[PDB]
Amino acid sequence: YTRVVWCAVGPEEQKKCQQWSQQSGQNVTCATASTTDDCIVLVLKGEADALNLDGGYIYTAGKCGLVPVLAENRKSSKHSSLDCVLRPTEGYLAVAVVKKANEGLTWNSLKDKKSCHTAVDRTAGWNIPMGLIVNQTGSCAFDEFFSQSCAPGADPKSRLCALCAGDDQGLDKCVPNSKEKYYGYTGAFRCLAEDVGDVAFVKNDTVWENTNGESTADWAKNLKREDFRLLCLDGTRKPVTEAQSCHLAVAPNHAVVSRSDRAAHVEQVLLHQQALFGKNGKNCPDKFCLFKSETKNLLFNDNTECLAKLGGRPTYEEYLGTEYVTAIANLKKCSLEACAF
Ligand SMILES: *[C@@H]1O[C@H](CO)[C@@H](O[C@@H]2O[C@H](CO)[C@@H](O[C@@H]3O[C@H](CO)[C@@H](O[C@H]4O[C@H](CO)[C@@H](O[C@H]5O[C@H](CO)[C@@H](O[C@H]6O[C@H](CO)[C@@H](O)[C@H](O)[C@@H]6O)[C@H](O)[C@@H]5O)[C@H](O)[C@@H]4O)[C@H](O)[C@@H]3O)[C@H](O)[C@H]2NC(C)=O)[C@H](O)[C@H]1NC(C)=O
Ligand SMILES: *[C@@H]1O[C@H](CO)[C@@H](O[C@@H]2O[C@H](CO)[C@@H](O[C@@H]3O[C@H](CO)[C@@H](O)[C@H](O)[C@@H]3O)[C@H](O)[C@H]2NC(C)=O)[C@H](O)[C@H]1NC(C)=O
Ligand SMILES: *[C@@H]1O[C@H](CO)[C@@H](O)[C@H](O)[C@H]1NC(C)=O
Ligand SMILES: OC[C@H]1O[C@@H](O)[C@@H](O)[C@@H](O)[C@@H]1O
Ligand SMILES: [Fe+3]
Ligand SMILES: [Zn+2]
Ligand SMILES: [Zn+2]
Repeated sequence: YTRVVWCAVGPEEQKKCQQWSQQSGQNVTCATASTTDDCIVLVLKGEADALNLDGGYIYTAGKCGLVPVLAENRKSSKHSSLDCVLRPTEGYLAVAVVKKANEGLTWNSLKDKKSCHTAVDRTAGWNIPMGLIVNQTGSCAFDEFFSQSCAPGADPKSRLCALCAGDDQGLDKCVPNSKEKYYGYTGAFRCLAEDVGDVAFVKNDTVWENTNGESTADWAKNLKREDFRLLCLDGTRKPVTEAQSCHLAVAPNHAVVSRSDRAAHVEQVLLHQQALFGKNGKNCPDKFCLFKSETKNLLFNDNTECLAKLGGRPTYEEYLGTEYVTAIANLKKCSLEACAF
């Protein structure tokens, strides 16, 4: 009864959740799903209590009645005096990244190039870029803009999946979990880094966390920030240090969602779990760090300082903000009220 059930997406997050469970003395327990969507369903059904979601997915969840509870918060210079849990959430930047070596490639020369997406329905990896591409294009046939792509979640036999690779064996191609080589913020960036795609739609933080020896993963080891560039909307290319004047949009933080009739009990049990396994907990270094998964963003983004109270009891539209909610609406008519389930 004072026990939360977490939904994990893919085998790798189940292994992280079970590990969390053991350390929690069953205060927390796990359910597994092959995708975020089924995870949401499990939550509607009541078979699981919560998960942490990217904005794009929250939108979905919110039509189905789920509610944002706590948000991911990361480090900052502004607001310093404030404790992380109470500090407001700053947001994150969706940027388009390309190889410097790849000269002359601008936002305007994107037609027919190869693209790398975090996964379909996500904010930075999908909703923003295609939103804009649709708008500028007048067409809804965004499935034809890029000659080939890796957009996890799309029809595997489509070209949107042409660039995805599956796991060790090439099984599970294009599934939207971390089983797919190019899935998620990291996969997407790995996709470009290895020159599979010409372009990767990921957040700003991702370029910085995988270059200049920040990641140590064999494909990330030798990567150098200066070999990358950002695509601006004025069709101009800037270094990755100019994110603030060359981004596609600022996204709302990933956050934990739950059923409204459970939000209270999830919030409660969670803040206490963060006291223990969070950035500065009784047991982080030593036994288990909720926000570490080694460059993999499992359960939570790896750069999370803490999970923050929301303050102002946000309904999801409010949490996502009117700007973003519209950009999502206009995109969805291509392919306005429901529970997609
Ligand atoms: C775009 O997104 C990026 C990514 O989030 C933002 O860059 C981060 O922004 C914050 C605040 O602006 C930076 O501020 C610092 O926060 C640091 C903690 O991350 C603190 O810095 C200490 O520790 C850092 C690493 O954790 C490290 O940062 C830098 O320095 C070295 C080399 O210069 C590198 O990291 C090394 O240290 C770690 C130790 O944990 C080690 O494991 C590694 O092997 C490296 O040897 C790294 O390249 C990085 O450049 C410093 O060593 C420092 O001692 C500090 O408290 C400070 O407040 C933060 O550093 C940025 N993160 C990164 C990866 O650099 C950026 O804000 C965004 N920009 C826009 C426009 O939005
Ligand atoms: C794709 O194209 C659509 C069609 O225009 C874009 O929608 C438009 O976006 C702006 C800002 O989000 C809306 O303006 C707002 O209107 C209210 C009053 O209605 C105003 O008070 C606010 O301050 C704000 O300016 C505009 O109304 C809106 N139109 C529609 C139909 O929603 C959409 O944003 C584009 N998508 C992307 C990804 O850019
Ligand atoms: C299990 O939850 C109860 C309620 O707070 C608490 O006494 C106990 O510390 C929890 N176990 C752990 C290790 O968090
Ligand atoms: O999610 C909190 C906050 O995120 C910002 O980026 C905006 O979208 C706001 O409208 C919203 O309230
Ligand atoms: Fe995201
Ligand atoms: Zn801006
Ligand atoms: Zn309100």
